[PDB]
Amino acid sequence: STGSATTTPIDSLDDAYITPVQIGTPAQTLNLDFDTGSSDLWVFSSETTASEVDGQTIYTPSKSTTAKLLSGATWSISYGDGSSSSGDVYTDTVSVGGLTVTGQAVESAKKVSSSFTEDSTIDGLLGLAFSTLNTVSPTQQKTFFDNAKASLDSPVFTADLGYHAPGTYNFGFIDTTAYTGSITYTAVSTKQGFWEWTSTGYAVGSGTFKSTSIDGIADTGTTLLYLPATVVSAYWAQVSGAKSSSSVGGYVFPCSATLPSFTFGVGSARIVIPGDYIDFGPISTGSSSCFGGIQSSAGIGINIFGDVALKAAFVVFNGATTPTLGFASK
Repeated sequence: STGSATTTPIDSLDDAYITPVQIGTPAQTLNLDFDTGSSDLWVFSSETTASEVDGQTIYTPSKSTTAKLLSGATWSISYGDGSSSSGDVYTDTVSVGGLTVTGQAVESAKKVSSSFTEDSTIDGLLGLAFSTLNTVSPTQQKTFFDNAKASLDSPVFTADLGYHAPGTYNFGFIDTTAYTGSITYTAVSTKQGFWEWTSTGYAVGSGTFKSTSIDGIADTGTTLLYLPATVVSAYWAQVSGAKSSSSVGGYVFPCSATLPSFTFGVGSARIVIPGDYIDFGPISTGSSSCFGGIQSSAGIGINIFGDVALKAAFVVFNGATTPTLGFASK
């Protein structure tokens, strides 16, 4: 089997991407944030504290003839921004782009933090990291991909995120028309539960390539590109007036700037992030200070190849017995 679904930016900055997901019988379609950096499929639901729901579409298990309470199971998760959610668990039928999994754990939120409530466009998350990170207790649950894998034509999914435009998540096949040149594959460590890999270096603008190993995660659920302070300083030094602002919480730059590109290495191959991808717009409405899309990972504990990086590539998440990652230009 295969599946193919379009993923759409939630706003004009590509702060996140939403993908429609069918849950239950009859189908209830929710728009979920596909997150290769976590491993829980959780939704706003009829059980979510009413004051914490503001415009989201909810899953109502009592209206699904295939929903079953997973008795005793609870979940609770925190994210990279200090946002969180928790609740109980159902199993139900879940379909993405024509690919159906029966008995998928659907984690129903009883509580969500303000950041989730405030974002009307995201109805929940669909985790695509390794199932070892799944938070369901006392019986850990599998991701949608893990459940689908054996049935897929090939045990892979691909992320093809757009810049200020829709893109695609495919399951079970590689669309050879969706990228240019060849796909370069690189080793993955699953030891921390992430799609963790090692970039071979970087360049800033038309500058020379610096060969240096940068361990990090391929994370569709993080907006920005988080890299070591040395690398990030080298980038922003090429932008007149750019500075790190403790008050704002990262590098800012004059909105009048033209940003240089940023290149990262995948083995001997190179992925070029155009400068425009690195602009996250005014820090507050009407400001002439703009927020940077490349930020320091210092104090996170890991480097994160988030949407800024991934959207410059066609990315293969190869879930074969020994997982790997593939990157192609597009």
